[PDB]
Amino acid sequence: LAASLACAL
Repeated sequence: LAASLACAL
């Protein structure tokens, strides 16, 4: 989840 947020942004 954490990495997906960073990736998205």
